[PDB]
Amino acid sequence: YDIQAWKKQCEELLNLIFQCEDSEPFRQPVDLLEYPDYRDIIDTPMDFATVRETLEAGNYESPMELCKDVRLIFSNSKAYTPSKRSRIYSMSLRLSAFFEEHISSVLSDYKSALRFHKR
Ligand SMILES: C[C@H](O)c1cnn(C2CCCC2)c1
Repeated sequence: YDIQAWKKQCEELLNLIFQCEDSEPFRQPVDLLEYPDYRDIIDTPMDFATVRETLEAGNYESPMELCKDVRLIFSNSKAYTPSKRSRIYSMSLRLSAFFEEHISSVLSDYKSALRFHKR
């Protein structure tokens, strides 16, 4: 029932994501010199360094907010992909599966702790 435990759990999960080779295209903001029309398709760019910085700055109130930003990394990749003949979207799908598998208990424990706090 520790209401703050999610933060270190998210830091550790981000460390695992950064070691994973599948995170390579998503570790830093998309380079507009490489993808000049990126902002014509994507309204809100997101990447794992921005998520980590937001977490470390104390600018996430809950793991649900962090989840929403990580999911935006994957939705942006899906929206920008021209087709399955894209290694980057395929990497996003595997990385998304890995993230969802690990974030499930973080969200459940946090929501349970908050329900206990407000009992
Ligand atoms: C074409 C490819 O599927 C794709 C999707 N999004 N992107 C961005 C995010 C990662 C670096 C560039 C490339």
